[PDB]
Amino acid sequence: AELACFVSFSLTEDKVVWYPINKKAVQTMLCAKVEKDQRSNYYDTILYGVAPPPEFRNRFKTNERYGLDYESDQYTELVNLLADTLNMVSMPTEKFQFDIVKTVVQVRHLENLLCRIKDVNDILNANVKLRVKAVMIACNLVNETETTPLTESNDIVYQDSYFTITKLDYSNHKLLPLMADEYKITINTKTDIPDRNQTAFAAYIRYNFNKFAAISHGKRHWRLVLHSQLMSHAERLDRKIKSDKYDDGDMAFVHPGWKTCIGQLCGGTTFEVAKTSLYSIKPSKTVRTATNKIESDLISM
Amino acid sequence: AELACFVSFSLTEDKVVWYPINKKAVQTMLCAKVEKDQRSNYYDTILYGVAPPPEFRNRFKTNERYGLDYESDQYTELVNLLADTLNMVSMPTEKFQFDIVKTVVQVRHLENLLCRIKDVNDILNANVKLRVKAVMIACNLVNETETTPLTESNDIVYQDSYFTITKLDYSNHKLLPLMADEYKITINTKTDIPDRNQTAFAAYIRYNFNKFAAISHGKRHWRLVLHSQLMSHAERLDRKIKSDKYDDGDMAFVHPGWKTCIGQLCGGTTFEVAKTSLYSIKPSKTVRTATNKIESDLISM
Amino acid sequence: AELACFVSFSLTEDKVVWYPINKKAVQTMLCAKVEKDQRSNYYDTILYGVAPPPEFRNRFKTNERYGLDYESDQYTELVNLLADTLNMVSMPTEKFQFDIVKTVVQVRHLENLLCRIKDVNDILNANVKLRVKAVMIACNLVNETETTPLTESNDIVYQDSYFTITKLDYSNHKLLPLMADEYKITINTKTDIPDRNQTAFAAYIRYNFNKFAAISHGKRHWRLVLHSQLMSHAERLDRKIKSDKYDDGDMAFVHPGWKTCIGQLCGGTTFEVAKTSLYSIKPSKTVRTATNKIESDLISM
Amino acid sequence: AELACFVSFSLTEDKVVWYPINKKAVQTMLCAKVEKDQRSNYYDTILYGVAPPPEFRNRFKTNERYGLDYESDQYTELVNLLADTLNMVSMPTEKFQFDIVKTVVQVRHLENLLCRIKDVNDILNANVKLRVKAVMIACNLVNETETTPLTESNDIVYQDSYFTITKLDYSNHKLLPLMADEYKITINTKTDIPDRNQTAFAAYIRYNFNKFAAISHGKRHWRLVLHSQLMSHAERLDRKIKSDKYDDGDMAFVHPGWKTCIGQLCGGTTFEVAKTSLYSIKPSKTVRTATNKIESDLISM
Amino acid sequence: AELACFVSFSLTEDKVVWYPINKKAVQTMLCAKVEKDQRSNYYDTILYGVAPPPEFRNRFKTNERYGLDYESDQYTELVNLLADTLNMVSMPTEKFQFDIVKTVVQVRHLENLLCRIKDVNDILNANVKLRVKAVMIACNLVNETETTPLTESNDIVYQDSYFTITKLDYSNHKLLPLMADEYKITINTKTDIPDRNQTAFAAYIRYNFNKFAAISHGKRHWRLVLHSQLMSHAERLDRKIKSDKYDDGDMAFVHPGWKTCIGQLCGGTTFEVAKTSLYSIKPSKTVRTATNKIESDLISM
Amino acid sequence: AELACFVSFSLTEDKVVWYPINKKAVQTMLCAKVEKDQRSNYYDTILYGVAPPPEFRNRFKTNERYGLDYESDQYTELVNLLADTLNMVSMPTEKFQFDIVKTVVQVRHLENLLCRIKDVNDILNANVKLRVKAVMIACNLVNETETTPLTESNDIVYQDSYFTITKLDYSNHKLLPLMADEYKITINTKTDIPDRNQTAFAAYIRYNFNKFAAISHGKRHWRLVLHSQLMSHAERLDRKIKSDKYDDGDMAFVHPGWKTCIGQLCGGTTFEVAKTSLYSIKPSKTVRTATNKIESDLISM
Repeated sequence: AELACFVSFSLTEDKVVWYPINKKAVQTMLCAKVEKDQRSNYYDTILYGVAPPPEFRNRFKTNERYGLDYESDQYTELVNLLADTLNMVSMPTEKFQFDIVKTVVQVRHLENLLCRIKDVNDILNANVKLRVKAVMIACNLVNETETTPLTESNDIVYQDSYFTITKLDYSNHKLLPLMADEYKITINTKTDIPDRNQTAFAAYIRYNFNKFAAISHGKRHWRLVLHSQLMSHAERLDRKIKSDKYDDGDMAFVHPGWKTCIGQLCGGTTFEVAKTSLYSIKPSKTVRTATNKIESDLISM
Repeated sequence: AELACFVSFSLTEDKVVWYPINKKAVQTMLCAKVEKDQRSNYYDTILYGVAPPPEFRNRFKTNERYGLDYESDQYTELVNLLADTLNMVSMPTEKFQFDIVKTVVQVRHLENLLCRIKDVNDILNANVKLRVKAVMIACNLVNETETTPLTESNDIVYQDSYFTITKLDYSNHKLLPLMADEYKITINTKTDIPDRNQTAFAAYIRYNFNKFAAISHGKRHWRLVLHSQLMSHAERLDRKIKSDKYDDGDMAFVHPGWKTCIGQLCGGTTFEVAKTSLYSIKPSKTVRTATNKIESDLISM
Repeated sequence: AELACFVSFSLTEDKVVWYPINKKAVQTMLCAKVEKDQRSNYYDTILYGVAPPPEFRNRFKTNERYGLDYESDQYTELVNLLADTLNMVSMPTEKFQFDIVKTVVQVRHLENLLCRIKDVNDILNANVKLRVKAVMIACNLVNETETTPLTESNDIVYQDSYFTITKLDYSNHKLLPLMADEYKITINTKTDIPDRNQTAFAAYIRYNFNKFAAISHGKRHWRLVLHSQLMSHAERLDRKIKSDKYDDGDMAFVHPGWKTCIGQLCGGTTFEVAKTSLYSIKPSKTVRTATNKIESDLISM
Repeated sequence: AELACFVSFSLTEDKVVWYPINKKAVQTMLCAKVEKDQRSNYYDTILYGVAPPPEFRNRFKTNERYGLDYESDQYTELVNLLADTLNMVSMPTEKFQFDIVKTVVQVRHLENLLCRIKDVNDILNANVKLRVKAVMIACNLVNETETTPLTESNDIVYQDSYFTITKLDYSNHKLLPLMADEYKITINTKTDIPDRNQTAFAAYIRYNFNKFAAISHGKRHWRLVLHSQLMSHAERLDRKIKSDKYDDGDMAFVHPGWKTCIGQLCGGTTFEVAKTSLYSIKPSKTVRTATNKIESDLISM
Repeated sequence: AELACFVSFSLTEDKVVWYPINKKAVQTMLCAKVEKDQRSNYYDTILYGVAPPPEFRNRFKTNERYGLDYESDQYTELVNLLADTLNMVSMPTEKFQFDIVKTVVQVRHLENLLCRIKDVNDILNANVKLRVKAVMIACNLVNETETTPLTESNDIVYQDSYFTITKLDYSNHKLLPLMADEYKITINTKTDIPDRNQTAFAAYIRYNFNKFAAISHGKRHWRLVLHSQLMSHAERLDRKIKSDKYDDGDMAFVHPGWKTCIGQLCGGTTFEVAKTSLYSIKPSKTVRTATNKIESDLISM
Repeated sequence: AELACFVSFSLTEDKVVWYPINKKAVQTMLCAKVEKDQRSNYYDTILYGVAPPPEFRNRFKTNERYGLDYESDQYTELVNLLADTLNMVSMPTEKFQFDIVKTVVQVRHLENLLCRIKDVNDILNANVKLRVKAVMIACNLVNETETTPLTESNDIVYQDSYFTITKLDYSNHKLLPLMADEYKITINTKTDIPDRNQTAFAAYIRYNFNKFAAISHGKRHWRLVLHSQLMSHAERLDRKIKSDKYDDGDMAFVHPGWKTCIGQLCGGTTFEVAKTSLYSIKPSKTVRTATNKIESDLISM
């Protein structure tokens, strides 16, 4: 969804002031009758304040469409987290550009952050500055590495000196519910990670998550997805690339088929030709031996 | 626990008559003062009927002892299932042997049968003959092979035309809670299983249960156990091979290490020497190739 | 209360027929205006059946009087238990004596039998013959000895082969709540009890119920009472010895002081003179030695 | 458990600042992969702050082990009570020594203090200074007499001018649950207690708690334990003494067997030789007569 | 309401068969479009059976009309009581008169009978013959005198050997709620009532219901009404005396004013002239003296 | 109960400071062992602060005695209301006298005040000064007229220019529960009340509360009690008077028997001679005519 689906703004003062948008205004908007040449503008509900411009009605859920469950208590949380965060970022009006509210944000990412921000023990619960960093990242408003302290989810399922694996369960998200077994791999810091540890981690990943492939969409973090899903994620990373008119990190645990397939795409190869490599490359034997090692060590010891 | 921890009997009739043992009875005999010369006899509680021989109090849970949670509503259930069942078998008084009462029963297995039985959708809900057979097997009172219709669990996680995988989750049992992470493979029919299917299944579990090894305690059914447990089950089967004073079914999917290690024990080799082939033997390549193929076909389809 | 506070009767049939008395009936006769010449007759409520003779209203609880909480769901229970029971006895009309209706009943004892009876694990739940006997005893309509199968309470706190100790807790009764801290000792069989066991038990209660004294109101069952109550029970038994116009069972465990004090009263000595031997007589040394031995064996075993 | 299982610290400022440790950090720690030469150090969860060093993982409960129910709301209470208390004690960094966090504290003691501290009527609920004294005592961080105002439990079951008996019920403790009938005897103040009162108290104790023995582990307070437990407590006071490479108070109520047994231990005697005295010494006749006095006075009066 | 608002009938059998009318039926005929020529016929709902003649819709409650709350669970009750009842009367088809269906029923009276009937302690709970009589009286289908066993209410507030006072509380009815503060006096038997008792009772109600006046609508039962209502009931009885195109029972306790006022109306005097003797006539002095005596005896006893 | 049962005090500062007493301290006190010559002193619980002196244990409820339900949340309310109120009254230490805590207060009165003080709409809910006046009156600590603004209860059931009738229902008091139909008559102010209004009120009272007698215990307020209770209240006003080693107000509505009876008592007459007048005096005919007037006016109008 576009940032405009969650917040509206004012340029009266010297610093752009943002405001939350409530479930009633969105409701009134969706039913109201608006002239076409006026659908790009935030709609005034009169009784409930400003609402997203009609142009984006397609992002909200109806009795027939799939979209943001704007009626969810979660929507109110997200809407406030955003307004707060943006006002705090305090951007100068003189440089404000309307097309910013058209920035597409990562709604499921943000929702998980709420759970982290709301969690008493989670560092983000008290680190106002980190929270702002996590949120700007999630809003695709800034280019920064999603290192562990900032990762969207905190359900930790693995952690060593260098990496951290979090479970991304959307099943219960009350905003954009979704079923998909997914895990996220983030680096604890930007320190160089010796092949020693990379290899080990790669062997761990292959044993404990053998049905998943660790891939990267370019940034400095990786997702674990079911083999039955590479094909799709690949397609998606195809349209994206065909819209830039890429740094996996060389990490030893990155799925070889993906690594090669994407390689080809970034070089002009058509998807219908490169999709083949996803299942065509065999894992390195350095990792397969490292994998069998973990197994027999568990059996024998 | 011994069958005598759940049922008492009468021999006045033509066939043996079994009776349920209640929690008050048990509570009473655990506090009663019984002379040594009587510890092995069923105990008369006077107010609550017959309790189990004091010789078995070890078996029950105490404020500081792990045992049957006979205070549980699940104990009443099992207790009645056993009586009802035994009564049907209608074993002849004349041929009755008090020793039967000392038969160690598979408590957690029975606890699962209880769930299958109270399940209206399960065949054991209405089919009595099968119910009696499933329970007798669970009680170690019959040699019959545990085919699929008689397995201890409903939780079907996989089923092709020959095999069925069911989840053994003891973590939530009210009688004897347990954490072990296991599944059970049972054939649907005592019919000869084609090699093509044996191998397909072998490949199926390699990819879907890579952390496990399918073993056999000698019968024609299998348990998927964690590699970090393979030893234990190996030792148990050994101590069992000790008291002498094994039909692997020779199924393609049985863990190779186990296959031979248990072969070495049956020939006379000491555990100290055979425990090695458990983690030192590799699966066939026909199987590896078959499992990589699953991953591949799963990546593109 | 008199049996007539719970049941009315009919003599039209061959055997006497008893009927339950309900709370509305009672409520009605307590407010009705009855001429003196009628106070001793069962009262016809017209709308709610037959209420108890107004001559007994004392017996019921009022906004400012302690009595049977006939408004209780427990009154209905007892009322029906008594009717059902009496009906079974099938006493012959011709030999019926209205006086039976004036028999003082052991209300708290019956209240406990109710608990034993609704207990599915208790023998009185299904065994009717025993139930009738237990209730008749509780109603003072039979001479029978209160053996263990017939005691008023389930709460078994101790049981060796000859005796059984049950807890008498009136504190939670709905009919006639009471705080007295008592237990009851009953023999399991009218068989001769060896001296070795008598003494063992004597030592057993000295260490396990040191604050109590096992007494007897003459029958073959005993009540463990607080030393700070020994007098009271001593006086009661005295006032009872007055209305003349006692089988201690001579059990080794009966409180010595009581043993003789009650001996002195039966010979003719005035309470003023015998009430002394209650706290002035020591237990045997065979018993003291036996009780110190319990403590000792308990310290090291 | 070692203090490190509940709090972490910082030496940045001039006074050591302590911080609570939450159930998530402990959780992440228990699963995380840590290099051996790093298990002595507090572990950084990144998302949940600092956790106890892996070296002490053995103190936390798992799905298979018995330990601190760190997931309990009680753990959060204890963790905060500790941090607060320690920061308040305000210790100078210049003198800080790491090995302090290795101090083993009395977890059940502390838990009872929470109930006292949380109790509106309990003086500790408002006496910040006493609370700090109770807590330092419980943490084995200071040597001070556990006089009544500071005793771990406030369930008072006896009290006269000089002594106070509190019930220690662990049955419901949500941290380290435990079944054990125990009572504690603490002096109201350090005043000398005339033999007159000691004798009396000794007689009271022997009557109202005859199944218990009043013992002391050296300090100036006493525990009441079941005779069936002396043997154990003795063993424990043996290892302790055999680790000092003792002032009961001479109190008249101290169990003679214990007094003598411990005497011997402090003199080199082996436990297997001294354990004998626990059940070998008879109570003084001054106390046995004082005891029989209470009894007959209750009967007669 | 007319009997036809609760039951429909069939004449195919030997005796008339009655059927219950349900709320959906009613809901349906209230919304259905019926031609004038049909309003007086039972309405066929097709989906929910037979509804009442539309000629009576006035009688039911609407979002803005006071009527039978047929949506109530109490309507189902009454509806079935009436059918069951009528069926027992087994009135002969040949002699059936559709007019019976137009009989105005005593809805609030029946609502009370329902309570008496579902009361297990009430005689109408099991005694069917009496039940049928009580209901027929309530339905104005029989001349029988409303003696005590048949009164509409259980709530017994007084009862001597001849009379019974029951509380008529409509305030909580689900059918036709009402506030009127009334009680009902009914004789327990049609036997001659001695003057001594008549007068005692007269004095009894003067002191216990001084705000009321016991009146009679002609039958042999009485209603205690508020003096501030005496007129109303006086007018009603008058309008009744109009449609001509009264057995006071001559009971000593009947309100004198009423006694004569109703006498004057039966002779031919206009209400305008008789309504006076209602508040202008004094009670006997034998009664005043008798009532002061109650107060007195009540002050000292 | 004596004020000491609710609050303790300190004379350290210049103004007496009072403190509440909690249910735990009272509990500890009731069980603690205190020397006789020390029962007049407030008892120190050490763990729960100061408690009432043992001398007054008889005022607290046990498992066998009737008294202050000190365990009730109401006790905590009363205890605080008192402490606050007394500290606010701020009495000088120099004039403090111990025997003040021995002042017997009106517990039920105070409890009703709590309900008034806790009531949002009740003026006392915000009028700190009135509350203090109501409370001092209730505590028998000051001599002031209980005019309406201060009357213990606010359940108003009648009110005209001069008087106010409140219902005193103790049935639900959670401190000293009590069943007794009682009403209170208080004057709205000290203005003289013309015979005109007195007469009227007297006639109203006799009609709407005919079973009650309006009496006075001397002060300037009156209670309405059942005739069946005059006798008692009289006895009580007898002992009181026989302990003074009286101004009803001449109010027309005061019960004549009471007026005369008390008259005699204040003149030496023995109670056993004066109790006679309670039922011997007839009401004035001025009030009986005024009474019949209200009745026929209600009938006629």
